[PDB]
Amino acid sequence: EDLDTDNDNIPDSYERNGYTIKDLIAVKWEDSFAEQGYKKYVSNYLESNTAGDPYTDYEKASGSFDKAIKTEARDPLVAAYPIVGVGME
Amino acid sequence: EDLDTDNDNIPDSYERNGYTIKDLIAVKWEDSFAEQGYKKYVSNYLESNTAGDPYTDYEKASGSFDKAIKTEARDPLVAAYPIVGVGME
Ligand SMILES: [Ca+2]
Ligand SMILES: [Ca+2]
Ligand SMILES: [Ca+2]
Ligand SMILES: [Ca+2]
Repeated sequence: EDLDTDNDNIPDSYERNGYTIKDLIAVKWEDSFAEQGYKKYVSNYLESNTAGDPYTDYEKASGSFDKAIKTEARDPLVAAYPIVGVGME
Repeated sequence: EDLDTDNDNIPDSYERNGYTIKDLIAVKWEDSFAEQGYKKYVSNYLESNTAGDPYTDYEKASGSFDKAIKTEARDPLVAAYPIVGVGME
């Protein structure tokens, strides 16, 4: 309902069932939201960083991190992580 | 009961007899919990770090540390301790 355990801005049941971010707040997910371009997010309600990256579930879902991070890292289940490598010429 | 001497988050009489961590809260151990995959933990109620590693009994038991640590270092009786060596080729 409104209980928060991992102490982010997303309640327990919202993460357990499904939520989306609009106007910088978390709301329950409804299937009619998809055709507006919204996305369905599920996270871990006992952890503040589900993926393990420095950014928390709220920051990732609401896109409050560095704006250069790819949009496919916004869902909490995908980690924001670089794969930098070196090649010789 | 509810006394806490070493000032971790685990009560005095729980560490003496046995406890398990669920929902980030220490509870008494019942033998019916074993088939669910839970484990029985016993610690030292006069020390905040039974093994001597940097992580306390509560952090070790609840798995609230670096997620790269092996799961066999979660009971508060096995030290989280690396063994690093060098070999020449
Ligand atoms: Ca939460
Ligand atoms: Ca979470
Ligand atoms: Ca204690
Ligand atoms: Ca202790």
